[PDB]
Amino acid sequence: PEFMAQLYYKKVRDRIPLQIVRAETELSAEEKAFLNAVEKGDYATVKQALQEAEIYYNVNINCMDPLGRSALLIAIENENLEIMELLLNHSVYVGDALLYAIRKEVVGAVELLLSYQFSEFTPDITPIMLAAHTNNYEIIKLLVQKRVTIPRPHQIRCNCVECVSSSEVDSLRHSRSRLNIYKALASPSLIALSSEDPILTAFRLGWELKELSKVENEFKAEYEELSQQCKLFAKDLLDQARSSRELEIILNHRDDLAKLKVAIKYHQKEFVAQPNCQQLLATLWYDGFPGWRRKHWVVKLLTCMTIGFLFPMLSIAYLISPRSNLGLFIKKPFIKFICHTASYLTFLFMLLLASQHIVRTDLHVQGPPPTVVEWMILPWVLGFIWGEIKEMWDGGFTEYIHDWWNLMDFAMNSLYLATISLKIVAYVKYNGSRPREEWEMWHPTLIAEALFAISNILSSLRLISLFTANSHLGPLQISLGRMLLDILKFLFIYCLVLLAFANGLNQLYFYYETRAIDEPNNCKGIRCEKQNNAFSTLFETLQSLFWSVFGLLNLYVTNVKARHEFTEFVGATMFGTYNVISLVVLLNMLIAMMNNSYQLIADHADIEWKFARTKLWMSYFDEGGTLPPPFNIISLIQNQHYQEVIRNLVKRYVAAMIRNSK
Amino acid sequence: PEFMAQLYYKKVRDRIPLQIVRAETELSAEEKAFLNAVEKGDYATVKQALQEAEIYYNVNINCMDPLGRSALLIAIENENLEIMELLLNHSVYVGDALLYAIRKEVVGAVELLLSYQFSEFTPDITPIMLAAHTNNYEIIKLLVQKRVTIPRPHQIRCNCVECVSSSEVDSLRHSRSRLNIYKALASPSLIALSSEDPILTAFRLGWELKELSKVENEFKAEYEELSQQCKLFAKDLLDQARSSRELEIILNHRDDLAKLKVAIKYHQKEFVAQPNCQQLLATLWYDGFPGWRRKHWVVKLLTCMTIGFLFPMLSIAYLISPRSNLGLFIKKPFIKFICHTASYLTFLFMLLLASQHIVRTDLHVQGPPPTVVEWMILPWVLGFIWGEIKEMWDGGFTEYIHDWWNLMDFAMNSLYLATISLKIVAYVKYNGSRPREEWEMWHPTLIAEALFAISNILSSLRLISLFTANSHLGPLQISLGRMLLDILKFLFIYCLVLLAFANGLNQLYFYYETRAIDEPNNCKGIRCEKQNNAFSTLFETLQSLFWSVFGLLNLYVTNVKARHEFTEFVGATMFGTYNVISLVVLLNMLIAMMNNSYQLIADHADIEWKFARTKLWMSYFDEGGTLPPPFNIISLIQNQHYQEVIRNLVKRYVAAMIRNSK
Ligand SMILES: CC(C)CCC[C@@H](C)[C@H]1CC[C@H]2[C@@H]3CC=C4C[C@@H](OC(=O)CCC(=O)O)CC[C@]4(C)[C@H]3CC[C@]12C
Ligand SMILES: CC(C)CCC[C@@H](C)[C@H]1CC[C@H]2[C@@H]3CC=C4C[C@@H](OC(=O)CCC(=O)O)CC[C@]4(C)[C@H]3CC[C@]12C
Ligand SMILES: CC(C)[C@@]12C[C@@H](OC(=O)CO)[C@@](C)(O1)[C@@H]1CC[C@@H](C)[C@H]1[C@@H]2OC(=O)/C=C/c1ccccc1
Ligand SMILES: CC(C)[C@@]12C[C@@H](OC(=O)CO)[C@@](C)(O1)[C@@H]1CC[C@@H](C)[C@H]1[C@@H]2OC(=O)/C=C/c1ccccc1
Ligand SMILES: [Zn+2]
Ligand SMILES: [Zn+2]
Repeated sequence: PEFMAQLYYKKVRDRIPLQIVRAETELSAEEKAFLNAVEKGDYATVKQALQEAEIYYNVNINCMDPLGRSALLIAIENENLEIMELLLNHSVYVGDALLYAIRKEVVGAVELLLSYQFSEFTPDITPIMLAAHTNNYEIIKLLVQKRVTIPRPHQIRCNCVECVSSSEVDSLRHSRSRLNIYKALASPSLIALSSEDPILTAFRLGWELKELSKVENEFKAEYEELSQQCKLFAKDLLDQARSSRELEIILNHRDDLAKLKVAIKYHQKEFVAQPNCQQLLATLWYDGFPGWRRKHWVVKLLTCMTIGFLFPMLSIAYLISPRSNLGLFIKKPFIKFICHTASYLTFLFMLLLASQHIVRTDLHVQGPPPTVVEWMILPWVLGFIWGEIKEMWDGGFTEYIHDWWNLMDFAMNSLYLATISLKIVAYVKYNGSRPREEWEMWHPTLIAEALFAISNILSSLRLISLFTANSHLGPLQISLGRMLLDILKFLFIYCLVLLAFANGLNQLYFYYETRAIDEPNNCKGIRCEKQNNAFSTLFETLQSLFWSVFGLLNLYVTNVKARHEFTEFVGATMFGTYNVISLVVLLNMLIAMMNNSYQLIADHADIEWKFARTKLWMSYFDEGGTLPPPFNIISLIQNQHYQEVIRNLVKRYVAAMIRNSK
Repeated sequence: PEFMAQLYYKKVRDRIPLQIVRAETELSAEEKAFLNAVEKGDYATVKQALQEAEIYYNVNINCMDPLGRSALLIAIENENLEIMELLLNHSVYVGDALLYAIRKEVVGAVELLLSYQFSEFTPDITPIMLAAHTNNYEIIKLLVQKRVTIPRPHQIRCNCVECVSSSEVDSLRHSRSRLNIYKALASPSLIALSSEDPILTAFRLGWELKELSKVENEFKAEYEELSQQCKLFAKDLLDQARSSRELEIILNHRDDLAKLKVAIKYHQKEFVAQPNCQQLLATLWYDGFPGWRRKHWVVKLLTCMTIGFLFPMLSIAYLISPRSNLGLFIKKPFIKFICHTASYLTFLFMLLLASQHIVRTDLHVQGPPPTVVEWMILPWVLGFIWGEIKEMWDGGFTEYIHDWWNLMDFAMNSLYLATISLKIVAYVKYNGSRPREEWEMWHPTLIAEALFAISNILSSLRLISLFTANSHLGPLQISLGRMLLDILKFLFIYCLVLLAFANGLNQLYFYYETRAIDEPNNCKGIRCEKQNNAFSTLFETLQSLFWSVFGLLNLYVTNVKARHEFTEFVGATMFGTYNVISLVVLLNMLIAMMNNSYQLIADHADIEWKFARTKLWMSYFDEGGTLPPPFNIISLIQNQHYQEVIRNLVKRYVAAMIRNSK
């Protein structure tokens, strides 16, 4: 019989003889009696046993069970306060007994041990850290009353001698100690009890823990859980506000919604999207419309279009006399938003009018003067450039870059400046009226028109950022922008496959490159009626494979004039393999990946959209940037009140979490 | 070492010194003894302590624990009735102790406190409101027996001085109080106990709470949960009916299925789809077919086709003598449905015959007389118009608009009237027989034919509303109609992207617009053999991008006669970016969004379909609208019985929920 040998033992028949491999020194019969007495609760028996153990040495006071728990730990686990006290009086080893009492979360034993080998706890654990890991307000309060400390963690990217030495001598212990310290600090009970500003402490700690999660590639999930715990603590403190006065004291605290800007800076999405914060925000947003929420959608539409049609009137009123019954009407955030959206929509309307023929120049004049539509477009372009440079001046490139729409605006304005410069060059370097079919490939007028059309696409696509303000379009934009990332990752794999097959196809077909004269209509490439030279060059092959993704590459492009049937079959099979790999493997990768990411989105989409809409709204609360283009180019008592409100909220939160335990 | 400073404290080294930041005034040692005695249960100790506290002032009767719970609250939490009574006799502060007793849900303590700082409850909470939030029948009954009140909530869109003042002084408190009142009113135990009509109260309250959820944009989920709680209460009351007499007493109550029409009006889908309600409905529906359920599908098919083939016979019998053995056969809802479906199918068959050549006119006569097929079509068209105007007359535009199929019928009838009017105009304004290739672009005959073909599409698509009557097609229609909404939202984003890229492409290519004479077959646009001028105008560009979505736009359209290689590459790259953005980004948005919405559908699809089928069935229970086109154009004891049935159902429901607690 063929047996499975060397399963449990190295020795080289039909049975597995089981013995205790790691045998450990057992206790005496009287020691076992001592531990049985301390487990059972026989106070007199334990008293007699250790009283006689005091006389001689035959009995051990610090006798340790095979499971590692001495008599004191069994007394702790059974909450035998009297046996605990009797053991402590007679000098039982009291190492790490406080930690077991704290983890059991019994206040009496913790008080008793606070008033006077193998461990279940890593050596770095202290009583305050372990109590904070249990989030027990009573025990944490007991330990903080007898003034304790928690070691201060270093910066994430620290290079001091301590850090470089601990992480090189013992990396596992150093990482564990760091995580334990952060678990203690991120404790809602410890923040509530011992933080001067619990809400700011939760903000900063959640931020730093998210950053650690990024940096500490392993142990990422624990740091993410700690960050979420801090965020939920801050949001649950905000949940405890009972009046609008408390909420405005919290949100306006600075150390006009200062604490809310701090929350937006730290990406405290849950805190910001808290319903009372959002209700206060919507009250500030609809300043001129107290009854906006209770209006009918037709009334809303007529009011919005009325304010939009009058944005030049409101802007001119603000310019002429800002402090007037009409000057400061555009100072309202919602009116300001309507006026800015109207200004931008008129800009896009003029962009549309540019390509029409309402007023038009001859298409055969090289370097023409600007059209009156282009003349009217220019003030908006200058206003957008001025607004973006003002934004970067007021925010720094570190905040300018953080916005993707801001980079898109940068590209838009760069293309518009290039269009103006190319139009100037064409105007001052060409005088005649050469027919357009005679113009060179890189004529500045042709390049100016191309750049202007790209600018038009970008400007019109800039409207998707206004979706955030809508209850229905906002979450859609959040989901779309969040799956753009897996689109990018799939784009990486797709471009690698594309480049591989372009290499192969071009290596095959680059011999049969025909000259453009030899083609039917003197047309070379795949943008002809008769597609030809699809894989003759690398750039063309890349275009051909891209367009094959959409079925716009015909099959006859895989055929050569020489009619080399083996080469034409190998090219057709490379093309077919590319079509299989891309169209029905990687595209379905994209579909499945999008479905997964979209489920993960739809879980949190409401909070994400509310945070984005709060950012959008806050962008209109400030005085700077009131006028839309083209018109933009022409203390101690506060801390006392915050501390009282925080006192009340911490009390309410502590009571709430204590009840939620029960 | 770089430390993370200012984590817990503002002060600007390697340790975090933890102190109690919000220190609160502790109690005396004797006060702590008093609270320890009241927690422990030492009746004699507490009695002695407060008896001696009566003499001097050294002890405080109203001593309050750091956790905010005084001695009375600890007695309540431990259900110490005797200590509670002794404390109440000696004048302990009794503020908000009833609320803690109610939340603990102990009847003895509530009775004791009903017979004689920091709070865990918001100040607006009253005993009856809190008891209703706990849904405890015993406690609610105790509090209602001692006559109490709940403040009456205002209308959703209220503008009185009270509302405008409370919401401006304290919006958070006002919103909280409104939600608390609605949480109390939506309590199944309070509705069962104190509502004259529990089922109608649940209907109205669920409706109003859904409307509040709509209006109160924040706190939407709480109002939605309250609405669902009301709906489930009504459905669970209906679940308690044990005989068909009780069910017919409930459903026919009016204050012929009056309560069921009220349930349909309030969108009480769960109540309507309750199996016994549906069984009664199916009994009323198959009036002429008692054994319909137990028949074989072939027998059903033969019977249905027999009744359908005889719809003119049944309609004429109803016309000649409505009160006869054959006149009132079409008065049965299922027979009526079969006859209406047959009438409409014959109408669609004649619409199909219209485009055939069984009988046909010369295609070169402008303004021809109607074909005999069109002559036969006319009575159905008149009947449909008459039926829709009768429906709007009997239902008001407010109910007419609520149906989407009703708007589709409006469009159908408008197009049919336009077709008749255009045919009349062509007949009375053209006499000759001009060849059809000579006709003008806007010839009334051509427009009449176009409108008639659109009407044919709409009429044939109107059959999808009959899917509701089928067990398999009905849920499919429900799912399809529910994902049409995310289709619409994606249509918004898609049209924005479409317009952006159409702007760019037209701005690029509008210079190279060739004249239609210069094209191969004198054909301009993308509906030619040689597609050309794809992006020459804005409307054409919009069509070209739309058709590129389906691959019907060829690539050579991105090429100009002038052979401007940079412009042709920029156009091809705009076209490629549009194809990437739309075809493999937004379409996959649609796929993932549809999958999510379809999961949410499939959860409730059965209830949704049963509600829709009940509406369809109820549309055939009424005498008005018996004849299908073209033939349609030629009390106190009841309340007593309802109250007895409601008494029995409320008793059964109360017992059921009490047991479900255990
Ligand atoms: C999509 C095609 C047909 C091009 C149409 C372009 C514009 C006419 C549309 C596209 C996106 C729309 C915007 C989408 C988002 C909104 C939200 C809308 O209502 C709100 O919810 C904001 C007010 C609030 O926060 O209460 C105000 C208008 C606005 C900017 C819309 C204005 C009209 C816009 C610019
Ligand atoms: C799909 C193509 C081939 C065109 C065929 C058109 C009609 C012949 C079909 C399409 C939808 C069918 C309807 C789909 C729904 C039903 C349910 C069917 O059986 C039922 O469940 C209703 C009776 C009941 O409630 O018990 C009765 C016929 C009817 C109207 C069908 C009649 C035949 C219809 C009109
Ligand atoms: C959109 C634009 C950036 C494109 C579109 C081409 O334009 C043309 O070929 C006409 O000249 C061009 C020049 O630039 C490149 C040639 C090779 C490939 C990288 C193409 C680029 O395409 C993608 O980067 C991504 C494509 C994709 C995404 C998802 C699913 C399937 C495909
Ligand atoms: C269907 C009909 C309403 C269309 C179809 C066009 O007809 C033609 O172009 C021939 O003349 C036309 C005239 O009217 C419009 C031109 C531009 C675009 C809005 C088209 C419309 O199309 C959609 O509204 C939506 C399209 C879509 C939806 C989902 C996924 C992908 C695309
Ligand atoms: Zn064997
Ligand atoms: Zn360091």
